[PDB]
Amino acid sequence: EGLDKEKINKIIMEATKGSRFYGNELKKEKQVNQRIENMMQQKAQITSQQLRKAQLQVDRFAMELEQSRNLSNTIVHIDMDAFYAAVEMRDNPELKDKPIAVGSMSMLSTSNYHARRFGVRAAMPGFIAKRLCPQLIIVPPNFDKYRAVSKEVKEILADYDPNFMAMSLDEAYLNITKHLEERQNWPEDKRRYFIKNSVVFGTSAQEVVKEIRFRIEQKTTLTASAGIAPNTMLAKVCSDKNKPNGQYQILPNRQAVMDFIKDLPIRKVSGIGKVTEKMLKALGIITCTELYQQRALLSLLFSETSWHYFLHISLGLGSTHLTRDGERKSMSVERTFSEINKAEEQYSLCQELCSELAQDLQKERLKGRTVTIKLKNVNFEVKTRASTVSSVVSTAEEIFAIAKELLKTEIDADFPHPLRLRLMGVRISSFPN
DNA sequence: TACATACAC
DNA sequence: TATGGTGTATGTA
Ligand SMILES: Nc1ccn([C@H]2C[C@H](O)[C@@H](COP(=O)(O)NP(=O)(O)OP(=O)(O)O)O2)c(=O)n1
Ligand SMILES: [Mg+2]
Ligand SMILES: [Mg+2]
Ligand SMILES: [Mg+2]
Repeated sequence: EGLDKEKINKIIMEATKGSRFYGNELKKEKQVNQRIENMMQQKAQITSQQLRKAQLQVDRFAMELEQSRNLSNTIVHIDMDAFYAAVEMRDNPELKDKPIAVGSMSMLSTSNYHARRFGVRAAMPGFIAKRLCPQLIIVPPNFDKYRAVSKEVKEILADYDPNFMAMSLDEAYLNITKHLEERQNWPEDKRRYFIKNSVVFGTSAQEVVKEIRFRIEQKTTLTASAGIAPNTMLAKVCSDKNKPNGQYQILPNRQAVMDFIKDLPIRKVSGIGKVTEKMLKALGIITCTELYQQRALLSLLFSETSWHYFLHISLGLGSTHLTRDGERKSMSVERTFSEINKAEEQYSLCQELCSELAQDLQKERLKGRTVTIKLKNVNFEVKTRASTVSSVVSTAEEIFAIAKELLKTEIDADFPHPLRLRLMGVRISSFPN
């Protein structure tokens, strides 16, 4: 079963239009459309002489990148399929051959592929999703299970790269280069696994990943998809290609890299989001070769780091070694609620959040100098207000002391109107080096 | 240092 | 009735 690609957007708009949420989404779209219009004003003021001057600067840098292109590493991205929903499907048979999503009626974490055919997706509210699919089954989340399932897969992955990078519970990057070296001359004993009556996997990168996905399915009863490529950026993209329950390899030769990139929409790259797509689209840029073609223009319209990034993407480049993410930069907590307008209640809720945050800091023995409150009113508009201090702070009292005054300032500023808020949050940052 | 925006899960 | 939460990067002032 399923729905129509056009029936869907009609039901969403019909369900969402008029809400305070939609009002804020319009306010954001206008703010983006204006930011596009400003970029187009600059494109008109760009001279053919400037374009030539930049083109010569870009290609000089592009040659520096191209000559340092590293194809000697083998990078695997593993990504669980419909992760949360797959777990709930695994442990309740009644949800076999049925559309489901994990979450509440207010919000969904994810949805299984059956339900995806109706247009129900991650980050969608349940009440909207039920309009799209009345038979939809919303099952409450069990994060503790998901963490436990994750732990099972992370244990398998550690055989192939002990320094693998877990991006989240369902997701990881592996550098299997060093494993492939050792494995080249392994006996069938060291790469044989029994079915839950046994099987052997080859010496190749494709085979190594078939073993990983198999061992995962055997240990957890859940499928994963995987991507294989000479860098992280490519690997991530490939893992999505034959999803669910499939692989893809970009072989480690320059030509194959380029063939894959040629007509690849830039959205699919990790870091190109909804906005960057819409901005670049207005410059006629959709695919990665179009992104290469316009590289000069981009070096005049965007900041150094952004066009440097776009160039890496346009040449099929990316990170080839996994850096153990070291010290953290911020710790935070925030919560949504039904409207709170009484000041005394807002101080109480601030104090609560500061306590929870101090508790989380205690766990990692951390102290910081910057305390930042986050306030979101009933029309979904967001303010952050910060304050940095000489001496590091950490206790619930110390953090609350600072956040109290920031919140006071904001209540005082709108006076005599009360703050009609729907979410508050507190963040700490500026830990010592 | 302060604030907003964009992005990822 | 209803649109969640944590963390990093970065552009600007
Ligand atoms: N916005 C989001 C995105 C994901 N998640 C959770 C639910 C997902 O199952 C899990 C992993 O994210 P994900 O890999 O992007 N999606 P999911 O594994 O469900 O489907 P696939 O597209 O990978 O098959 O994080 C969330 O709670 N909020
Ligand atoms: Mg996934
Ligand atoms: Mg994921
Ligand atoms: Mg993207």
